Amino acid sequence: MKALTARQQEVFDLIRDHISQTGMPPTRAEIAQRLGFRSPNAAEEHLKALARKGVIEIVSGASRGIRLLQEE
Repeated sequence: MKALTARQQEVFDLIRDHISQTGMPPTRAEIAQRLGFRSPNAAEEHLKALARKGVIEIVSGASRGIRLLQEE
């Protein structure tokens, strides 16, 4: 079940692409640099809506720590 809007679906793919092309999961400023979000306050809104749907787990403490629940 990948039932997502196109801007949320590209934020989910940036979790997989920063792991596969470097090694670490992305911050809200790294989400803003590839997609074009005007500040980290707009990049966090799709990141928390993906967790409310049940597809990604964000750690409360370390800024680069996002485990994907759906897909892998």
